[PDB]
Amino acid sequence: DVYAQEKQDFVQHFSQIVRVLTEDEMGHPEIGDAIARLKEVLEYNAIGGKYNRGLTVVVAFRELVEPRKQDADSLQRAWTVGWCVELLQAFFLVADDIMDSSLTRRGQICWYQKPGVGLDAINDANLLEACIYRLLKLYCREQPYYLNLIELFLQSSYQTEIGQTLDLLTAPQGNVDLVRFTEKRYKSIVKYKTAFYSFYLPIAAAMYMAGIDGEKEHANAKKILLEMGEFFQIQDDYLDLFGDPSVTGKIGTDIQDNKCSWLVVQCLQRATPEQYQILKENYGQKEAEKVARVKALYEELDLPAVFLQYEEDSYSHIMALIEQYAAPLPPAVFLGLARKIY
Amino acid sequence: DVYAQEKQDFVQHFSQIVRVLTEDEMGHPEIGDAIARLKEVLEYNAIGGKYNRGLTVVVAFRELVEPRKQDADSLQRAWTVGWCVELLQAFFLVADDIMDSSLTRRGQICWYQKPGVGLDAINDANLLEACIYRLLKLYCREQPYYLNLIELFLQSSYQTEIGQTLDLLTAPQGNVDLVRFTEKRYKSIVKYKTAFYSFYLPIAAAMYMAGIDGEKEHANAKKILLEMGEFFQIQDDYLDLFGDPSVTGKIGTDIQDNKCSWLVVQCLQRATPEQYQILKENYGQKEAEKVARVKALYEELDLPAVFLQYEEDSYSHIMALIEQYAAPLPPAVFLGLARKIY
Ligand SMILES: CC(C)Oc1ccc(-c2ccnc(NC(P(=O)(O)O)P(=O)(O)O)c2)cc1
Ligand SMILES: CC(C)Oc1ccc(-c2ccnc(NC(P(=O)(O)O)P(=O)(O)O)c2)cc1
Ligand SMILES: [Cl-]
Ligand SMILES: [Cl-]
Ligand SMILES: [Mg+2]
Ligand SMILES: [Mg+2]
Ligand SMILES: [Mg+2]
Ligand SMILES: [Mg+2]
Ligand SMILES: [Mg+2]
Ligand SMILES: [Mg+2]
Repeated sequence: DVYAQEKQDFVQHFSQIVRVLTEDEMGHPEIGDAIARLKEVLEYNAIGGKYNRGLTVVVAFRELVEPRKQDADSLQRAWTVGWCVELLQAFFLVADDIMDSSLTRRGQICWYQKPGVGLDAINDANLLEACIYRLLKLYCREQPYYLNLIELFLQSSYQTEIGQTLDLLTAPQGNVDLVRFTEKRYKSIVKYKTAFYSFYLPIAAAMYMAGIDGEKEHANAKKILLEMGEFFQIQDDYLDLFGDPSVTGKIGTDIQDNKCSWLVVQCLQRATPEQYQILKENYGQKEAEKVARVKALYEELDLPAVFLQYEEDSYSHIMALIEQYAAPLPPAVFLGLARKIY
Repeated sequence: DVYAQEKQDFVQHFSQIVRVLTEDEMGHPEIGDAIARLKEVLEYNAIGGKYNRGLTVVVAFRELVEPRKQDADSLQRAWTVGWCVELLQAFFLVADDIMDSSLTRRGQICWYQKPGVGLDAINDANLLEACIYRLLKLYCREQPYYLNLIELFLQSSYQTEIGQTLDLLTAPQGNVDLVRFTEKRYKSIVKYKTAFYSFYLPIAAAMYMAGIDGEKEHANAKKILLEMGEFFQIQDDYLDLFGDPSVTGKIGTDIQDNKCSWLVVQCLQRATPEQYQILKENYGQKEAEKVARVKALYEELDLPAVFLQYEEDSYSHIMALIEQYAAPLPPAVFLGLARKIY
């Protein structure tokens, strides 16, 4: 497993990230207290996950750049850029958890639920985003791909926030939205909210960093990565409800939050008129007993087994796309990622 | 007044901003609903203010670029970049209003307080930020100053969020923080939270757009603009409490929110031990009668008249800095802005 190999090292480079981001304090002591808060926000919200998106940059980089070109500086930039993807994720999750009324994340209480944090987390989240661009400037400003990386991170963020917009609009609090929960809609939501930043961005970044700038090469990689991202979000939805919370580190809120989840979409395709009514009466509400009825409806329709089959067909489909579209990139770049997610 | 001249026109270019930002809908109909939400967010949160920061870009641009170089394209870019500063402001204010528990902004209920919006405004706010970078790409990507503008907007945002961090840390809910409310601290907060983005950014952008890229020229402009921004935030603080809300369009929350306001700092410098105790018992709390005691303490110490004097000395001080530092830029660039704020 190429990720488990590169990980310890990736994770160790976090203290240098924090050191470099908290050196502004030297030039300007007056911002001491803010930088201290920044460190606390980084330590709490950037550590504790699996680091798959960040590690994808490092792994891809190693596989795409001739080993003679992997000097100490180039490696450090690679890890820095991986850490940029992780900071983007931490930005996103801190704000998402507020918007989804979540309780826990990565096995600890959500940053916004900490006493004395609350809605100040809005600013915390945006500070994490700003750190991305400070890191890129600090480590990559003289590199021919600098502008490419900046634009990629900006554009990936815009797309993801369009995603999030679709997510929120399809899931209004207090309104039954079952009619809106279609396969077509679901696929759009997850393409935008998840697939661009979690799959396309880290591989593209490593591509740019290796001087692979071509529009056709990016687009082919993209065909594979967006389908992988679709599956990853579908797995995420399944795990919100059926996942083991000691493994996931997070309590589910999709049913309560009236979300267009893969589960509810599959439910809707399979439900009798009577079960449609159970869903209609119970979905999108805070009451634990109403959430449990929805779960029981999902179990009665064998949705876990529908997911298991979907995982199998999807895996095959993605492997097919790797056969079609990897070239001229090493198939290993996509395979090691698929292994990681399936 | 060069602003009142350029305004109608600036404001008219907003429908083209919205048109260009909602054309993504052509390529990708699946994001139709999101783009529609984006339009509603822009219409609600980018219109209704005075447009001073955006207009500063246009005004400065006209004054800094030889009129033979002001072709239709260059003007359109100038107005576009002004609109970028306005979108940055709208981002900031939408999220700030959530964090400060505000009620109204620009004479209407705060976007987050609208029924059916609530904390979804977090995403709305970030979408406004993303629009900045999409506009820059769309209009300025081929210009020699593109990277300069991107970095300036990113860096200005980081600095402002460091500011906001200091603001929030100095003002914890439920804790007396009087000891922390010093002149030294106040000056740092406002330099970072207000002065960079509201004063330095729009003039710098116009500078870059005119090919004025030099470090010394930017730094001189900066000496003038950050002192102007300090005064603007001090005026903002005074107006939170003493301003006429039919003019300001916003209800004050500084005392309730336990803020390190210029008012409270001036109070602290002038208070007897007994008045110190009144402030200590009444500051930073939601109760209307406790807020009214604080106001009455401010009036008893003649703080409105202290502000009026400060406005006079500050104006003189800024004019002194214009005599020192404008050159080789036209003094009019700084004067027309000062007129606008004082
Ligand atoms: C500006 C900020 C609000 O933008 C975003 C913040 C978060 C996200 C996002 C994207 C993909 N997954 C998540 N979180 C998951 P998770 O909460 O981890 O299950 P989801 O809530 O979609 O089920 C968040 C997208 C955009
Ligand atoms: C990421 C986002 C939270 O960052 C910021 C959002 C807003 C601000 C900011 C800066 C300057 N003035 C304001 N608003 C004023 P106003 O509410 O308009 O009186 P303040 O609340 O400081 O008295 C907001 C700074 C940063
Ligand atoms: Cl699990
Ligand atoms: Cl007034
Ligand atoms: Mg969530
Ligand atoms: Mg969510
Ligand atoms: Mg989820
Ligand atoms: Mg405010
Ligand atoms: Mg504020
Ligand atoms: Mg204010």
